[PDB]
Amino acid sequence: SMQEEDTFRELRIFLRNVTHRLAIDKRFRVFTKPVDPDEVPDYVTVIKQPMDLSSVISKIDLHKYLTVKDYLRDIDLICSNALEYNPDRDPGDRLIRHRACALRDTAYAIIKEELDEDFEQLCEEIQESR
Ligand SMILES: C[C@@H](CNC(=O)c1ccc2c(c1)NC(=O)CCS2)N1CCOCC1
Ligand SMILES: C[C@@H](CNC(=O)c1ccc2c(c1)NC(=O)CCS2)N1CCOCC1
Repeated sequence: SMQEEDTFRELRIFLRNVTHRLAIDKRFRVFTKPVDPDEVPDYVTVIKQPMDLSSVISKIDLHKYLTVKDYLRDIDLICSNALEYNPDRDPGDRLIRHRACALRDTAYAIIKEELDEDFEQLCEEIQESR
């Protein structure tokens, strides 16, 4: 319905705003764009589903997220990709893992404080009805 489309539009506005705040945080610069295969040629064979904050914006605009739960699956994917690709004790790996966990924790904290739980419940019930 039209009222439901208004709900999903508000969801998209909210998600663009959260995503922008993550993307401008200097800690998360490494997550802002797709990984370049020239810099790390082994990435596409290890990481089966690359994800990054620019791709998240593209998916918002393609209406791929109908709930914040589905949005957070892609944030979690950015983080789990980083943990999987950087598992070693080396400081370069440990820095990226720390940033990845900070990205996840920051996204979840913004949503816990700013997402109304009845709004999310409404999105989930619309999604379930289709
Ligand atoms: C400028 C682009 C492209 N850079 C890379 O994809 C990249 C991936 C892994 C490493 C490095 C660069 N750096 C190294 O020193 C080699 C070992 S780790 N970035 C992509 C992610 O977000 C935006 C910026
Ligand atoms: C080895 C680098 C630290 N690592 C990165 O800068 C980096 C950049 C982009 C990505 C990644 C790492 N890897 C990921 O998995 C996230 C998505 S791409 N150092 C930087 C300072 O000087 C020395 C070397």
